[PDB]
Amino acid sequence: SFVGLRVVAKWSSNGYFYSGKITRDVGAGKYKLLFDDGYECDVLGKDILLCDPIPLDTEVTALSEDEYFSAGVVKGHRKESGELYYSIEKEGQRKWYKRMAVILSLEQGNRLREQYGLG
Amino acid sequence: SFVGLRVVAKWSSNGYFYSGKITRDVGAGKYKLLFDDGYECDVLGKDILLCDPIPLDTEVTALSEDEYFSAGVVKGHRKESGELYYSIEKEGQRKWYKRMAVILSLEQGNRLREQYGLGPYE
Ligand SMILES: CCCC(=O)c1ccc(N2CCN(CC)CC2)c(F)c1
Ligand SMILES: CCCC(=O)c1ccc(N2CCN(CC)CC2)c(F)c1
Repeated sequence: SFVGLRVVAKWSSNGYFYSGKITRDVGAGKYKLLFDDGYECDVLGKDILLCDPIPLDTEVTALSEDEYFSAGVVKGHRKESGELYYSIEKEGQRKWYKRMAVILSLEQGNRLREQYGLG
Repeated sequence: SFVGLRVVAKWSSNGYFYSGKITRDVGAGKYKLLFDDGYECDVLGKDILLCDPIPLDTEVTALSEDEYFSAGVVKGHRKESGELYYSIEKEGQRKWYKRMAVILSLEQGNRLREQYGLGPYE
């Protein structure tokens, strides 16, 4: 099944896609998610990307203390104490971001559906 | 030490206060905060509430697929497998929320500063 797999899944409240894992196959195209931000809810399979890690050169939306969710490009990956960080380039400068600080806008997630969508 | 203590701290980027733990004294009256949502950053001690659990009868803000950042009042606490859940009352009805799903609006957190503030300058 898809239970236990890492995904980037749309939260329909605002349309962005967020990293997490599928915890249950509910049936009829519905899955239960545990997002990395701790949120738990059901998400439809058509809005789940089976994409992990987010690939190098993907356009993403990333949070830091100086940037409230602005666009950047993935230029690296690092695991430290089992946790994934992304190196994201914005206006020619790079910083490391925790997995939960890297999301996809609706347009950015849509770009990945054909290749990575469940479905 | 404050390292390891559970707190509820204002995040200046959007004004709400969120649950987490102090992980480091970074000096300058600031502490590193690992929020329960997984985010890490430095926060002024003056903006940290030493408040755990969030007390009964506190007005809070809850998030679920049925409650969109809605105001409610803490009417219960439950610990199961070491995890804390809150029972929040709104319009006479109560639902259980996990810890990350209960936050404080700017006003809701501001209310608690005098009583629960870390108080780095006392
Ligand atoms: C109005 C309160 C502050 C605010 O703007 C806000 C808080 C939490 C949010 N969530 C991220 C997605 N996650 C689910 C993956 C749930 C929590 C969010 F989208 C916005
Ligand atoms: C751009 C869409 C909005 C959104 O996805 C979002 C995600 C995480 C947020 N934060 C909540 C507080 N947390 C602890 C301080 C940091 C993360 C938030 F306020 C909003």
